[PDB]
Amino acid sequence: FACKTANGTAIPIGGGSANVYVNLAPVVNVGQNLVVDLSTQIFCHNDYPETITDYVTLQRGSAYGGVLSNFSGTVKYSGSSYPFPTTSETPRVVYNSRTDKPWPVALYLTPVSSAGGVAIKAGSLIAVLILRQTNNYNSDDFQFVWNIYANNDVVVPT
Ligand SMILES: OC[C@H]1O[C@H](CCCc2cccc3ccccc23)[C@@H](O)[C@@H](O)[C@@H]1O
Ligand code: NI
Repeated sequence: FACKTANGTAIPIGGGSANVYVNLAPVVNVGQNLVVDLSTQIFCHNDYPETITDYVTLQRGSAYGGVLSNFSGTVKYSGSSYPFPTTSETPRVVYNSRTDKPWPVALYLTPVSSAGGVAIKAGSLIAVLILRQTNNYNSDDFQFVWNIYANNDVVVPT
């Protein structure tokens, strides 16, 4: 089991870390959502689908910088929604193919009332998403750690 990003980088068999940049709407008001859909960026696959089933969870989701201070959020993982930052590990998604499949994670961030001005700085760390992978074969239990960086400024109009 391993993962990669679109025109980007890879995390190999056995886990590791990688940095991911995301495009963000440049202006968002109180009451509107920034949607950060990572499923167009992170893709994972099973390396032996004929004898092994891989199980993949969102173990944890954490907010940093401008998101942590100026936004409340939810996360959607494979059709279900959770608070963001997260309060527990999700149910699992099955990886049963050698073909790249998206990692179905999306952040929904809404500015808090105290947000105004540049609420997220370009190039700043906004979130960490941990992918935890296990299987039905052995005791492999691996973390794939995705550091999410803002590509651009996000302004909350006053
Ligand atoms: O995605 C399927 C699996 O692929 C890798 C390792 C499988 C390699 C392997 C090791 C020892 C005995 C094997 C016997 C048959 C097939 C693979 C074997 C690891 O990423 C596992 O965590 C993962 O569950
Ligand atoms: Ni592979």
